[PDB]
Amino acid sequence: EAQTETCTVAPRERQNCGFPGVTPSQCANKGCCFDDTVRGVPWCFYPNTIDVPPEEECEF
Amino acid sequence: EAQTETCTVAPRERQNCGFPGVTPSQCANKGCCFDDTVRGVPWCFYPNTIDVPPEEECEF
Repeated sequence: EAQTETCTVAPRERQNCGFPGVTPSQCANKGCCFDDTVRGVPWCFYPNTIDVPPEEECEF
Repeated sequence: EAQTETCTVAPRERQNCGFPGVTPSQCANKGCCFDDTVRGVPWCFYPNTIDVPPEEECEF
C-alpha cells in the first residue's frame, strides 16, 4: 500500500473528536487530526490517511 | 537519515524485478514497482533509493 486517504474527511461527515473550539494542541491531547478551516463543524475529528511512507514531512 | 523508495525511474535503467506479463499482485508480492504504461521495457522492476539533503529549509 502507498498513499491513501487523509485527515481531510467530509466536514459534515467528520466524526467529531472533541469540542468546536478545539485546537491543534488541544486535539492532539486526545489524538486526532485538526482542521479549523470550516466553522459550524468540529475542528478536532478523526482522520483517515493511509500510507507506508514516513510519518513526517514538511509544508512551509 | 530519511531515505525513500520510488518507482518513477528510467526503464532502460530500471532494475527488472518481474516480467511484464506479471500482475500487480505478483510483482508487489516481491516488493517491487509495477508499471504497465511503458511497453518494450520491464513492467515490474525494483524501486529507487533517494534522499533529501537540506541547505536552508526543508522545501528543497
